[PDB]
Amino acid sequence: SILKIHAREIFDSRGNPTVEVDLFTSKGLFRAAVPSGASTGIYEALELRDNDKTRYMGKGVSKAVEHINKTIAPALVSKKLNVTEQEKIDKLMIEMDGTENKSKFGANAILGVSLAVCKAGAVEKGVPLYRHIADLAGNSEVILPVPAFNVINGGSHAGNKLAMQEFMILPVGAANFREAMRIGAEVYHNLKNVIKEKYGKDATNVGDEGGFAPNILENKEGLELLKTAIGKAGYTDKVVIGMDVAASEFFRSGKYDLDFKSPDDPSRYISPDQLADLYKSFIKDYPVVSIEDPFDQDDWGAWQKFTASAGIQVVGDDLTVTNPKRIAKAVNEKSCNCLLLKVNQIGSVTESLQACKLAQANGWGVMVSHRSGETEDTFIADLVVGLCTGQIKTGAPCRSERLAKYNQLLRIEEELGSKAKFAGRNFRNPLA
Amino acid sequence: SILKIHAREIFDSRGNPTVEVDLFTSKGLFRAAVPSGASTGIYEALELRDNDKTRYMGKGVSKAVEHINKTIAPALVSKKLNVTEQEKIDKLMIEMDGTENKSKFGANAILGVSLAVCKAGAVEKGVPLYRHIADLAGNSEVILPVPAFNVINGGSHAGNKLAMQEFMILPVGAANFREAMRIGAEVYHNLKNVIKEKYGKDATNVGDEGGFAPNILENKEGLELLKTAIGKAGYTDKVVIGMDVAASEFFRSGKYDLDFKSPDDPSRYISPDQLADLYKSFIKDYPVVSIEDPFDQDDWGAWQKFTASAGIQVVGDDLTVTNPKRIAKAVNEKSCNCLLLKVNQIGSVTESLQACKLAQANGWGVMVSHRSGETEDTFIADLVVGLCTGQIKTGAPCRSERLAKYNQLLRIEEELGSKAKFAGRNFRNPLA
Ligand SMILES: [Mg+2]
Ligand SMILES: [Mg+2]
Ligand SMILES: [Mg+2]
Ligand SMILES: [Mg+2]
Repeated sequence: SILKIHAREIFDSRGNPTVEVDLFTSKGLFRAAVPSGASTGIYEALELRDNDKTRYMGKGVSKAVEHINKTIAPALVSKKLNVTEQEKIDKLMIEMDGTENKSKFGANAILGVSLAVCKAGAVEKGVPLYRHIADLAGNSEVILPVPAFNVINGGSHAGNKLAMQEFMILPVGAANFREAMRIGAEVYHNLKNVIKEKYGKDATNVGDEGGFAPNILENKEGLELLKTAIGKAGYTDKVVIGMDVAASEFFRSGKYDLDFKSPDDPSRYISPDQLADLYKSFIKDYPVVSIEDPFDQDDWGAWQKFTASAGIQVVGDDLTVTNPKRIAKAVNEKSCNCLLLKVNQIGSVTESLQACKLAQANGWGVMVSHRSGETEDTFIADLVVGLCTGQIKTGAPCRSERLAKYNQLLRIEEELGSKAKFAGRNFRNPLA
Repeated sequence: SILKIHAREIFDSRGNPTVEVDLFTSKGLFRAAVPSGASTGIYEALELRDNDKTRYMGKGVSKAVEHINKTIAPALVSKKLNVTEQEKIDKLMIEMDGTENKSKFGANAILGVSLAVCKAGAVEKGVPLYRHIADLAGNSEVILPVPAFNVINGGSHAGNKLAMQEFMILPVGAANFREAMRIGAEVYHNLKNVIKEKYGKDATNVGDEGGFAPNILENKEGLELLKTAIGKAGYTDKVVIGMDVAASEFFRSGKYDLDFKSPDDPSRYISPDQLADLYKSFIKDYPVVSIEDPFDQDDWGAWQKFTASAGIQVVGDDLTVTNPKRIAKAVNEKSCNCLLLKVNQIGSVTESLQACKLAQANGWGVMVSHRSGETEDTFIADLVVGLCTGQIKTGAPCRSERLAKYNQLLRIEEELGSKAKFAGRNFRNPLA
């Protein structure tokens, strides 16, 4: 039923080239774009870049776009495969590439087509995208997730000293998704005043994901700022905190550098035990219920040890790279208890759904996520609703590559009407 | 032909509520959202806010949304008007409001419907949106504009002392629009390095429009940084500079405060002649070919005098507020020679086309513009192409509420194919 496929190079939220794909069926035009991370784990599927230093400093994706236009498209159009057959189409592309990490076509090439196919399939079935995703995942129910707003940005997403990547607020106590958005927005604007009053205007600019970028070095101060803003907005009893440390970014041959954005000096590196002690104090002093990538993507011993004594949600991101094989190892070792789901870390809609079901079958929570490099595409909004994970992180309530997702979730809630369910306090596992 | 209209509150790029409208015809659903400025001139049509300080700091727009749902929608649905009749529909709404500045419904309520009607009209005719706009404007030819990227932010859009609002680069020398995008992005990325090297990473976070927000005070330094980035990127031959002073933001009882973000002190204020000479020095030392709002919105004397002696494009923004009545006075006094076109400053597509035509008929250039508070809506991309103005400013190539428009422009150029035209160095008057 695929009449035509055409790919093109567009710009992501950081001004870098990325892949966009147009797919046509008798039902019309279906478009999707591909996100790109900044703190990408070594095990992520290959994001194929041109590496032509004269063009976009080597970041062009004309090669990936060409693999689609010259190879994937003609093949998919010939096979006359129906758009509702996501798995068959994804497997075909995976077989055509033939590599473990999608290094021939590029995961960005295959995902772009994979996403466009998924949207087309939904329309073909005459049902909303989230309902289509739900059918593909075998879910009867659908639910609105608690949003996790990254309101203070650090690490590789901002020009400050702050080593840890993301400081998030989750309105688990909200009555529904629209109130969750209200809480998120009001806390964010109050936080702007709190930071301005304490650090000045120069501290109120934003990072890649829309969070403020005060030039502080202390991660604890970031948490204190959140606590103050939450209090000022009056939602202390409805908001908990989440963090993405992105520890692989400051891993230094066994130790960790919490001041990695300053000229290198080994005298300040700390051990994973010392790093864990810091997390323990955070959990003690603030309502931190979730920590993502607390250690390096392959520092397996530290992960197991911390999760065993933590009491909270521990999210694997670079550890698991939305990859069934890495996830399975993590489940067996009890490395963590939550999967960060990033479709472009594995490269296809089908594999992403398999990663999600694998995590869930093992009792893990799943948090759907954007990449620091986003586009106006809103696929993940329907994805998290259809997969019923109950949690999604897709930015601070600032910069439209983030609001496009939150806005779409508002539209999904409205469409669901009075029967719309919201994860709320059951965000870790809206099932049970 | 309008079957249903339903409005809702969504979020803009700053995380503030704004209006979104869904409009249905037998051809389907058409959706549009409304932008919101920060440095808004006093003569702009009313952007209606709820002013309930307990909700979104007083910035909700539920009243505007209600004006559409309980008043405008049923009126339009009853009249059974054809969506291609833009002028009749806009006029009906203007008449229903009955006020000079659309303060009964709010310009945001009227514009939301106006835009959605326009999008439905194009599909009704089975023609691309820019073509429909071309038709409504009475244009046969269509052309890609030169993009003006606000790559360094100041004034009310950034956290720094920098008083002047926007520092833009225009790749007038590009071969086509896509190369214009490539040049814009490459210079932007080179600039991040130039700033980082001189002021450190903390100076590379971004303001509301995606431009870097360095901690500097001197506007000349802003220009100097752009020049360095342009040279470093190797495009000194293809890039010129534009500025948006937004002088109305620092107008102080007759004089001007170039440090208005620091604690007040009249002793630092300068006179309009001093400000005019400062611009002239800028025009002398840098490739500045365009300056927007060099003086206060009602400092008519200074405008006329400067426009007559500067030798460059002088853009009226808060001076004209996309208002034919203000524009008429400006043409008669030769207050400026270019119109900044902001649909939300007047409130309807029709008045916007009228304002554009009035300016163009008088030899004025016209630069289509976004607002500092944007959404994922891409209407102005088709608008500038359909109006053949030859120039558009819709942000730095950072933050998707900006790239959504640029990406759409890339899709239009692609769709136009071999017969695509680009204003290039003739941006001020693309159709000779
Ligand atoms: Mg990461
Ligand atoms: Mg991460
Ligand atoms: Mg302004
Ligand atoms: Mg302006």
